[PDB]
Amino acid sequence: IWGCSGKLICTTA
Repeated sequence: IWGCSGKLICTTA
């Protein structure tokens, strides 16, 4: 149970 650099990176351009 993670949001992350590890689970799935937060794509924000």
